[PDB]
Order: sequence, then structure tokens, then C-alpha cells
Amino acid sequence: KTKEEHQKEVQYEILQKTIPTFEPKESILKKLEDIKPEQVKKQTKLFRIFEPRQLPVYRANGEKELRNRWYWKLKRDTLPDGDYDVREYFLNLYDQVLTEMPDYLLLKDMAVENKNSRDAGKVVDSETAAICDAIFQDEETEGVVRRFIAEMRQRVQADRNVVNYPSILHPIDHAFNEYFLQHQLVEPLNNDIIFNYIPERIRNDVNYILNMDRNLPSTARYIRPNLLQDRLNLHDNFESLWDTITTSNYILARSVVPDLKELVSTEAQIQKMSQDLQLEALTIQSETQFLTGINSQAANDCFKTLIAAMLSQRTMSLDFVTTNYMSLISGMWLLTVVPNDMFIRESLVACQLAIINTIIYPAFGMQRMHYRNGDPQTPFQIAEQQIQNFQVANWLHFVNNNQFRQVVIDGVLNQVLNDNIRNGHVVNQLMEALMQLSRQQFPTMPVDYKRSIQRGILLLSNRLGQLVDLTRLLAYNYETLMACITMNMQHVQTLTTEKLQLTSVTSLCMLIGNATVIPSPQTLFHYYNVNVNFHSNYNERINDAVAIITAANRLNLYQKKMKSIVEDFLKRLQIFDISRVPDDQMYRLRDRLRLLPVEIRRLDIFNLILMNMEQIERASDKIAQGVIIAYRDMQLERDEMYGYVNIARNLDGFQQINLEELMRTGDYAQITNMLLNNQPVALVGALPFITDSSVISLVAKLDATVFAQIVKLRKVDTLKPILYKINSDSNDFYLVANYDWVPTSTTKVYKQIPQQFDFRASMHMLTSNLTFTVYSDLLAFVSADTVEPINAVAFDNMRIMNEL
Amino acid sequence: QFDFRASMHMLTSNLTFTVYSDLLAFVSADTVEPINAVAFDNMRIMNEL
Amino acid sequence: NSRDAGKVVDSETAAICDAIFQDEETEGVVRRFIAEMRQRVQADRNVVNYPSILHPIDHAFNEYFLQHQLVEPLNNDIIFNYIPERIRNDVNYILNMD
Repeated sequence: KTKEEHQKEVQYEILQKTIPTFEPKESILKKLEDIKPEQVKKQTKLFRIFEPRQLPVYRANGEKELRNRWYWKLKRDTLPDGDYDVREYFLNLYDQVLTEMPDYLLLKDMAVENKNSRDAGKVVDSETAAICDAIFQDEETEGVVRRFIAEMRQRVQADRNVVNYPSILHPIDHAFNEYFLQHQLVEPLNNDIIFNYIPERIRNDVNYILNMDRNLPSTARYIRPNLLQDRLNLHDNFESLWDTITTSNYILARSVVPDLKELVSTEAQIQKMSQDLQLEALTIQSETQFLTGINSQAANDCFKTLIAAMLSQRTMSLDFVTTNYMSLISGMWLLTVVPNDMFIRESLVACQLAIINTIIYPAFGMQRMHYRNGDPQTPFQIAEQQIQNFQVANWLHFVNNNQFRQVVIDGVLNQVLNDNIRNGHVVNQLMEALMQLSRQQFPTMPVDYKRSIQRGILLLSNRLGQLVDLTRLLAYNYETLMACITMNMQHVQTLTTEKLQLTSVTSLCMLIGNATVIPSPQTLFHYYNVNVNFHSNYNERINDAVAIITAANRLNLYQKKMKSIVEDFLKRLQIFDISRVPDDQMYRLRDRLRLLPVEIRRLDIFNLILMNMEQIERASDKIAQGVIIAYRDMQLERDEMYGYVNIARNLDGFQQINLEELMRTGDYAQITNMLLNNQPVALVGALPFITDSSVISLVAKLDATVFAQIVKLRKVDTLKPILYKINSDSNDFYLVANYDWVPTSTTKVYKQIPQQFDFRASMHMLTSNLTFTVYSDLLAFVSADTVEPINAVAFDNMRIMNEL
Repeated sequence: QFDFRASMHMLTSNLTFTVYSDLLAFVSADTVEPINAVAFDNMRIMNEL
Repeated sequence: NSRDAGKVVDSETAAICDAIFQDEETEGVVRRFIAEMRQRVQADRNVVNYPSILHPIDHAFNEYFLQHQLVEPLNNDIIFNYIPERIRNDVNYILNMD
């Protein structure tokens, strides 16, 4: 007997290892309630990739000029070597910008005094102040520019809530900061928005009195959560993820279902049931287990389980002992009120067959149903056609057709109940059928057992008023808490179910009092806030995953593993044990994420980064864009930044070999053949280089000696072409100056010169709001109260519980 | 001779599945009350008062 | 040495791939071929294809193993029908699943 339980544990562990649900279910509540609204990031300084730097310049003869020039240089020149590494670096930059993207900006916080201003001028940011001071003190600056720096002013319009500040920014930096300023997430907040933020079915419920006892200034802001419905359709073809989602929703719902109050005394009800059932005078092999499990704790557990399972759309398994006919009698009410599609098919079939073959068919003297599993009809569906009695037949018809109805409210799919369940009127039909069964002969049944069954049926039937009140309470609590759901209530048969003891159903049926309990306004607000936080986080993490996947694909990062992205996404969803996610579902999630379009903000940031990739990379001083190996002697170019330099402005006129493709393929036949035969070529790819200032190195022709290692090792990661920088700073520049010769080399480094700092092209006026306050908890502005539970009414304006 | 290109084959399998050993472990079975247990003729197996 | 950083089966195939790729005498075409050796996943069909280096007889044996496996799909209907028909047809027993 224990061996079979061990084997069952083994098989259930095998099944459970495929579900990413955290094993201590109750911890899911903490992990869900820890999900906060998207953190509102604020900018403290302007986003900058470049800064102006003073660099020495040289004349056409290679002599160092007496004045430096301003050029744009990367603040952090940390670019890697290799084209693939550069593209990975730019993906990392994209992720950095996304993480540090401000939700809103207030330029006055970053404004600082302009030292040279004659009229109390201010600039954003302190870096702008440093740049402006450096330009003002420079001797080569135009007098007009100096006067403008002394005169340029900020404009603060407080009545308009606007601020304009001068700023010095590189065009890429200005583009980024302008996008941040122009596309802030904050929107105006007023009491109308907060009132509309409440679920519409709660604003209409007379049991809740909502007031706006707060005044919101026009400078009030809030960030709207992203409440798009599921773009991944996790209810479809993701069995394990959907099991986890439904389990988390069920755990969350259990925490918000109210606790029952003023239940019937358990001792009195137990003695009543013992007296009516007379089990001591029977031949039952379960004499004491019959009434075991009937207590207030079990009744509360049943209430919570039913409402939470319906709210989360989690499948339920019915656990019962067939010999316990009181459990079956209570299950009749359970099947009356709870939609039959909320139970796993086998459990519903088993419970219905037990009811049919223990109570109903024996009552009418019918041959016990020989049900065949897998039949499209349930046992009740057969019994309805096979039973002529109108009471039992009508009850069976309702039980057969009481599935959830689908309706979209405020863009959210909701599973709603039959109006007869909502008002509890179907309990009257259940009572009618129960009375009919209590009056039946049970032709061949022993009379003591028949009397016990009929007295149990009467036990359930004489609680008609209590059961009507209980059904109305269940339906009202379900509807009120469903008003707080923001994600579509998809009905899927989950892998694992929530076990429901029919003894707990008996507890609820036999111990429910007349005390109405409804969700507290703060409980409703907490449930709605948790649901909104989970939905918004889900959408934001979908957006992040889709953005990163699209960036990796469009950046041609073919060695990137989207599995890591999907794992990070599931981890940030906070309710998945990623180790237990099946691989097929992981790859399906990857595909579905790939198919989604990218969010507008992230897509725009990626467009900026992609279009400025080339300029940012060529601004680097650590890597070059390639190397031309031309076995003819080529005059060293004369450049202001170097003096004489073997620099190539373009690769025109040379066959190009992509170093990334050569590295990946491993076929060095073509490159080897060209290097052995001295065929002019251009090796293209982000390359580190050595700056050689020695004229003797140029005469020794060392720049041409750095390519044989490619043939030797069949590697291109160690290729470091020589860049000549021959100027008056060279120890042997006298060789250039004092002899009649043309400095030439057989190799050129394909690289770009820096961008000169132009004041007119870098001076901008950044505009923002003077100030505002961003709020997160809108429902904190709502004063919510509830009527006395005695006076709580249902959808039909009658009291939820009337047996008073 | 070992031809590397000619020796390459794409082996295809199911990406993932779980194999179960005891099917009846997934079935929970119980009995009706023995007093009401019936035989092949639809009557109770034991009938004597 | 895969361009896409893909996977192969088994580890012995990877050892052969490394030995061939690193060998100085290997033709560049073979290195190109090794660079493209990656797996393909069809999640919708629940299928995966992996490159492997196998002798024709070895490939025949492993192909037979792959194409003649003993596992069949399992669902609730199959588990229920695993019970003898007369036990299920017996009204004295109630069978349930969760």
C-alpha cells in the first residue's frame, strides 16, 4: 500500500519537474506582491557619448602648430577589436540606454550658473558649463561666439510651466537627449483619470462608496501601465507556463477571498447530522470517517478554493469517498453552482457517476448506468435524457448547461456565471430535485440505508435558504473580485489541478450562516494593484525581450543565444522556476517573441544607435576600420592630426577581404595566396593598430611585416597594422626635414579623422517642464468605504443573504 | 578514406518529452458501499437480511 | 568552431570536428563545412536536428535506433484504457484522475 503511494509520488514528481512552479506554493504570493510598478527613472545629467578635447595639430610640413584645436572624442573609448565584437558592444550600449532611459526630465535640476554670463545666465548641464568656460577662455574663439556665450540666456516661464536652457552637445548626444525630452512617459493626472482607473463594476456597486477627498494640482503626473492583453498567448500551447500562471493567480486570489463569519456551531451541526444519518446503526466499513473533515476551517477552505479557482481559471480535481453519500449530496450543490468546465473531465465524470449510481438511478429504480469513459456525454447528460421526473431532469439539465459564459468587459475577457447562479435561484431547483429524491422508493435498497440516504438528502434540502444565500455570496464575491482582473480570463484545462475535498464542500454547505462577507475596498484595491502590476511587468518584460532579440538580429549577432534572453524574461516575470521549463516551450516562446513587433520607444532608440554606429565606432582611437596592403609605394598623406600618416580615406580600388568572414570560415586559402603572391588587398574589420612615430620604422618598412602571422597561425585576431605618425615630435623627424625624399609606405590604415568642434552645430536650447510631481498609487487618492454587511445587496438590488 | 563532408548526417529526434512508467499511478479508484455492490445480473451480490 | 556557436552530437563528433579544424593540413573547404555545422530546432513540431560525424555503418545503426524507438504518446484516454475493460465496465468501482 505504501509502495503504490511511493510509485505515485515518483510519477507525480516526474510530471511536476516539467512545471516551472515554485514548490512552496505559498511563496508565490510573496513573489507576486513584491512586483512593483515600473521604476520611474529620472535623469540627473545629460546623456553624452562625446566631449570636446584640445588636440595638437601639425602643418603640411609636419611641424607642430602653436595652437591646439577642439575635436569631438569619445568620453569612454572602450570599443573592442573585431567587427562582431564592435556590434556586440553596440548591443550592450543599446541595453545601457534602455535601462537608463529617463521616464521624465526636469532641466532646472541640471541647470548651473554660466560663469561668463553678464545677465545671470544658466546652462544645462555642468559639462556644458565646463565646455563654455573652456571656449570662452580660448584665444582662437570667434569674438561673436564669446559674446554669445556671455549673452545666451535661459527662459523660465513658470506660468506656462516651461524652461528653456542653453546646452552644448554633440549631435548624437543632442539626438538622444532630444528624444528623451520629446517622448517623456509622464502624462497629466486628475481626479477624472483616477476615477476611471477604478474598475467600472466597482464604481457601480452600491455596496462600495467611493469619494475623491484629494485635490490634484495641474502639475500632477502619472505613468500609465501597459495593459495590452497577452501577445504571446501563453494559454495556447504553453502547458507548463500556463499551469504556473494559473497556480500563481490561484494563490493570489486565495489571499483576497473574504473569511466567512458566524458559521453554524460545528458541534450542533455534527450532532444534528449524526442523529439524522444514524450511521452507528448501519453496516458501513467507514463509521467514523463519514463526518470527519466537517469543520469551520474546511468551510473557509472550500469558499477560498472555489472562488480562487474560478478567478484564476485553474482546473479543480474532486476528491471524495464514494461510500460517503453526504459528500455526494454536497457535490450535487457544488455541480449546481460551480460551472462543470471548472473541473478536470475525469473528476467531473467520477463525481457525476457516483451521484447517479448511488443516489439518483437507485432512487428511481433504474439500472445502474454503465458509463464508458471517453463518452462525449457526461453521466448527467445521459441521465437527463433517461430520467422522466421533471424536478431531477430540470436540475440535471441546468447542471449540464451551466458552463462559464464569455464576455469582454473593458477589453478584458471574463468568465461569467448564469444569472440563476448569481441570484441563487437555481438552488430552488436543486432543493426540488432533492425533495423528489427524498420521496423516492429506492425499490431494492435496504430500508435502513435508504432512510439514511433520504435523511442526508433532507439535511441538504432543509438548508434551502442558507444555500441560496451561500450561492449569492459566492457569485457576488466572484464578480467583485473579477472586476479587479486585468488579464483575459482564459479557460484552459491545466496540467495540475487544485484538489477539492467534497468534505470541505459539505462543511461549507452545512456550516454557512447568514453573515454576509464581501471583499473590503482596500482588499479590492490591493488585488487590482497586484493584477495591474503583474500585467504591466509582463508587458514591459515582453517589450524588453522583443527589443533585445530584434536588436541582436538586426545587428547581425549570429552567435547570440536567444535562450538566455528568454530565460531572463521568464526570470523577470518573477513566478517561474526557469530550471523546470521544457525546452520545446522555451523555443516556442523564442519564436513567438521573434514574431512580435518592437515597442515604439525602444525601436526609436535602436534606430538612433544603429544610424550612429558608424560615427561612434570611427570616433574611436583604439581601433581602425581596416588596412590596405598595396605593394606599390604610396606617399604618406599629410594630415593636421598626425603630420605624415599612412591613412586611407576609403578602400576604393582594392579587393576587400572581410576579416570577420575569414575568421568564421577558417578558409585562409585566398588570403594566403594573395599574401604569398603580393596581391594588393584591403583587409576590412575593426582592427587594433600601433602608432609608430619613428621615421626609421618607416624606412625599415615595418608596416609591411605584420601580415605573415595571418598565414602562420590562420588567425586574424592578432593582426595589428602599423600606423605612422611622423611629425616634429618624432625623435628622427630630422630625416624627413633635412633630406630630399618623399615618405612613403606600402600599407595604409583605413581610419577616419575626428570631428572638429563647431560651436554653432553644438549649441542647442533644451526645453522641458519647470516642475511636476509623478504619482504611482492612483487608488491611494480614493476614499473607499463599504455599507454594513447586513445591508450588502447583489446585482438585483436585493440583499445577498436574506435568511434573517 | 575519411571524407568529412560525406560523413556528416543530420540526426533528427524529438526535442523533448517525458516518459512515464506506471500508468495506474495516475488513477485513483474507489468502491461503492459493499452493501450496494451488484453482480452481473444487476442485483446485489449479497441479499440476505 | 561553428559560425553560429551551434551544437553537434555526440561529444565524439565534437572531438573529430576539433581535430579536423585545428589540423594545419585540413582543406579550407572542410573548415568552411565545420563552421556551418549547427543544430536546427522546430519547436512547433517538437523536433531537433543535430549534425554528427558517423561512419556509414555507424550512421545506419544510429539511424535505426532513432527511427525505431519504443515510446508512444501518453494521454488521459490511454491511461484510462490501460485498465482492464471489465474493471471499467463494473459499476461497483469509481475511477478518478487529477
